[PDB]
Amino acid sequence: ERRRARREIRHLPNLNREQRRAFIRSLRDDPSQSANLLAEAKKLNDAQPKGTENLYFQSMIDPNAQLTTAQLQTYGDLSMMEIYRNYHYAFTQQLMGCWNTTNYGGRHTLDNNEMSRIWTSFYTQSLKNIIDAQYRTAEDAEKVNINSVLRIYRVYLMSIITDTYGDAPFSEAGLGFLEGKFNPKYDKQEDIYNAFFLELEDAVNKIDPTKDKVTGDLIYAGDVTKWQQLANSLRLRFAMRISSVNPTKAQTEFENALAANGGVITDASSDALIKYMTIAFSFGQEAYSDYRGNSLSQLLFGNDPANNPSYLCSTFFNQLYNSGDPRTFKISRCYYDGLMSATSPDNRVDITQEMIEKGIAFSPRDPGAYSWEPWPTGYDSDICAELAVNNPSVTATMAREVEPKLANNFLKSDNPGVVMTSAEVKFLMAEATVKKWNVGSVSAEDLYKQGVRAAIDFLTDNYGCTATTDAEFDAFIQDKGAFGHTDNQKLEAINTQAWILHFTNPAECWANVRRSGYPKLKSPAEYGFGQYLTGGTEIPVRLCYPVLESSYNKKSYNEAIERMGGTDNWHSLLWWDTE
Amino acid sequence: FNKERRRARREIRHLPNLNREQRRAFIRSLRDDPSQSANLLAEAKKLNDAQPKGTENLYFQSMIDPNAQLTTAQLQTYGDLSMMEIYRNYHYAFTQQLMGCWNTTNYGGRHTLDNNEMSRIWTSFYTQSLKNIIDAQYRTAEDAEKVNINSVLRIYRVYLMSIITDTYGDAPFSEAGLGFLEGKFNPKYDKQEDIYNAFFLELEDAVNKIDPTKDKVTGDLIYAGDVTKWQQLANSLRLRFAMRISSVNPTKAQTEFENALAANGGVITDASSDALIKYMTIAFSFGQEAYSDYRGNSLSQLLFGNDPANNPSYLCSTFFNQLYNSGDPRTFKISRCYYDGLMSATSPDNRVDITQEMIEKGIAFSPRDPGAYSWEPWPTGYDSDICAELAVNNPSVTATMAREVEPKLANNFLKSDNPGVVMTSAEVKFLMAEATVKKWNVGSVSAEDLYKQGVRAAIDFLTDNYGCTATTDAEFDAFIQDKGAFGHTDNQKLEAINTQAWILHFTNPAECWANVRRSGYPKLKSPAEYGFGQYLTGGTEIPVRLCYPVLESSYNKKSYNEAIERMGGTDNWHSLLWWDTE
Repeated sequence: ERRRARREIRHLPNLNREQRRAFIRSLRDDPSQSANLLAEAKKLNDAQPKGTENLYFQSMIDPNAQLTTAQLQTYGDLSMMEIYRNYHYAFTQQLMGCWNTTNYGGRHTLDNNEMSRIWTSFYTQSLKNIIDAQYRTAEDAEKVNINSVLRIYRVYLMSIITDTYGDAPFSEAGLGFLEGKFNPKYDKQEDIYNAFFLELEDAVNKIDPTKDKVTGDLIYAGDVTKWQQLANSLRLRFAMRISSVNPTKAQTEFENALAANGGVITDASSDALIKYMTIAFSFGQEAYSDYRGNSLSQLLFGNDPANNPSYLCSTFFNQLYNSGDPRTFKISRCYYDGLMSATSPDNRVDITQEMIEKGIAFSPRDPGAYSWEPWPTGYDSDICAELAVNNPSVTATMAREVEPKLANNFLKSDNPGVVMTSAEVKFLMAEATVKKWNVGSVSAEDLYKQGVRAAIDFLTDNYGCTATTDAEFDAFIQDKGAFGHTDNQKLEAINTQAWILHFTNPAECWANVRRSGYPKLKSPAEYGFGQYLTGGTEIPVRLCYPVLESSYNKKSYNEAIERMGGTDNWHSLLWWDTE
Repeated sequence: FNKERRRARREIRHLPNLNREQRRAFIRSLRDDPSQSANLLAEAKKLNDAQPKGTENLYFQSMIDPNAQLTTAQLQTYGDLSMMEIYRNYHYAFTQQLMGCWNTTNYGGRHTLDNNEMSRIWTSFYTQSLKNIIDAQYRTAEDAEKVNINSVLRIYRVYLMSIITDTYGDAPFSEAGLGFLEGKFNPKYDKQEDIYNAFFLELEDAVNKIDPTKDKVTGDLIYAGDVTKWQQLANSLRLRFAMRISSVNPTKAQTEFENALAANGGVITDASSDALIKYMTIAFSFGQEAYSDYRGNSLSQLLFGNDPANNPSYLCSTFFNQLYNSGDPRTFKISRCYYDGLMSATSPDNRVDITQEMIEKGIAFSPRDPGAYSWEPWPTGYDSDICAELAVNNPSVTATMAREVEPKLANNFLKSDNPGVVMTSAEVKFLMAEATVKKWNVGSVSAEDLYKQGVRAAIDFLTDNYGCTATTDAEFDAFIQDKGAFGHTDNQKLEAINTQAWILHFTNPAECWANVRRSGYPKLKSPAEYGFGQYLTGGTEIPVRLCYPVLESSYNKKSYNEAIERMGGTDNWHSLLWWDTE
């Protein structure tokens, strides 16, 4: 029955290759559905008469160009990036004060449309296109590289979805075009993570530099050996992610990845960074269909950049400042923005050094706080007094300017899109070593210090920040940057430093904070804003599914929320988030 | 040709990093506004500097070619599920063809201003198809080996822009799509009068530039690339727009109309040249993936409904009574009364047709007055023998009909593979009939014969494209000789013509609303006159346009302010469009 059905599907004249491969894979995965799958395939065949402009001969965007589009969308999609400014950067307590960040994430405002942005953007565009391109190139010896790269990036995009929402479509995602199935079930997160390891393992073993050239790669320019390092490093990320919920599997998967073909990312020259270019910052209509620039950087600059810049949260600024971290004023500056352009961070007046010379206190925003509440004590700026002689609109008394802001280096359209770094690999190795897994002979303390060093150099290499010297590094690492002398101290140190590193990777930052428990963040209620937390006191640990799904993918959604006790609650812990 | 302009053009032709469509756009902007030469030159240099190695980012991998951009634009026209909501929400209520469905009554039927619902054509076209078409047009412009795809793109650009301006009025056109091309994300809103001037010029030039010995058009879902039929479409659009402006500028309208009839290729004279976008059968879904799938007719999906059991497409009384009371043979081709208790959620299968039962028992049909919900007012029902027998074997079936006595849109119009109507030969006949009544020099056929030909073509249009039962010659003759007749005075003839065009445009809600507004026919009354005045939060008169997205006020403020100043300082959906005059 199964073999008869496969032959008939191979011989349907009007299916395209990705449709055929999808049906054949579904036959393998679920042989009982042979009769059903065969009938759906015939229906699809009958509906697609010859010479299909009306389908596929149009926007015959090839698999490599889907890779390009998917990489661009990851940080280039201006509608999707709103989720990070609204929610993630507040939940990780790194930014606070901008109206958007304080209102939504800082004060626990449930807003289903704002929460839906990752779901909507990926399942309508890049994850759907990657899945179609993966099936187009599947089981084809002459395309194993583009196929493997697509499989790796499919896993990466899916990891953002499941780490945001929990159970979600994966195995059945994208099957409307491929099989006429528009109502995908939500795979269990545990099964999704199982599939991650299997996919990454297989992709690593199918890559073969003698086969097809990967032409649309904005991360590694087609270097498939680096793609194996990325895949194996992602296995380490996902192995560490499940280390609380399934310690035994976690250790096995972590050790398997270290021994796999290609190795992992051991050095910054194999960092996985999406390349973006310089385009104008616009919030007009046409900008929402241009993914060529980093739109996260655009948003952190702001649609209201003079009055709602990216102010830093006190949790993050004080960690940096009070520890003597050399990145404190690489990541943040105090600026007077009275002469700043409306569309770019030009003509800002850096008052950071003046504040330091005069001993003025920096006033970062507590979780829950707006820039105007509490209103900070300022000071008289000599720099701005001198500016005011030829620029009469300039004031010389600073007020909210003493609230640290994201530095200009992180407000550039050509800022990279961070996927994964060697610094993270070090931190994952350091934590695997503290947990006593078999990961080599290198000590956890040497790996930690290598990670901190890599994370500092990361800002110098990719964002133009001032270098840190060996002596500056040694002063920091030998004092408040030190590793610690208990296991809990060492885990705190490692994951407090990963948190700093992941500032430019908000999806991973939020995942590792929730997974590791570090740093130990307090609810805005503890800072006095508890009366404002309409969506509950505790910092949300996931986001809710779109209302759309509850009405138009009802059976699948109902299955998912019944696994959580019958409700879709953003205080409900994800499967891998355990004590 | 002015000193600053020519110096700037030369420097731009020399900038090494602009691609071809970017260079052509800057050149065209210099022609259109020579005073901006210094500005344009500076934005060109900025753009050049930002594109050093570029290529892959720019275009060179994701290179959807110009023919594919045509296909995508045609698919989006009716396949974009988010955009099609605007027609069910507003147009079909404003034209009083559908009423009763919650969406149609709440938004259009009760004049609810909702920015997000009004924005859908604006956002869909300016982020996707109009932007893509403009970029493809510039990429193929002034190139002798691509004059056919270029001319087709210019024609479809005009068509998409005509939907936008007939919806919102003044709108970006000449400066639209220049974010990628020039770094210009703040386009001015061209005056509608100027937009319509550019329509006639563009369509004329496109018709004259087409040359069958040059490039093959390969992604065309309307005519499979037949460039002579594209000329007929372009010339028929010239007739449409000529008649559109026949009240505001009668002299230009007459000249443009007569010119189009004599242009190369002629107009659409026969149904075999009807301009119809081909859609395929896909499943009806409102899930995530369905919103990026343009292969099916999403208007038909919406008229079936996201809530099809409780909110199907109920007919408005103005439309149903026009059909029923005139003896129109299409009355029960366009509408039926259906019991939907056993109907699937994703397809109109297994409906119980109770129309004949209602007629045999003398049950009054209860179509929805403007303003009414299916449940308000509640209709007079009856005991169905058909459903009583069904209910013995299916306890979920009701034997008592209630809102089932309200006529619904027939299944023929609820199919994924319904065509996307751009323009028909039947409309050309109605335009010819009206141009003859106005005494223009358009041929030797009498206005009455042209009218009768339009009515015949509009009826056969349903047979040919929607599988409706054919109408016989005898049925046609009985209709046309009685209540379907042409009339004796000019006003009677204009009323008959545009009342019949209104019926024809049922499956073309953009054109339907435009011609109702332009012609004044049929004479529609506000929902206030049917007793729903207290619900008309957006004002008592039927809106005559839709408002701009509010975010244009934040991110395109200068241009938006210029446009609303021409309406007195406010974005007024009671403010008549330039071509809508007494």
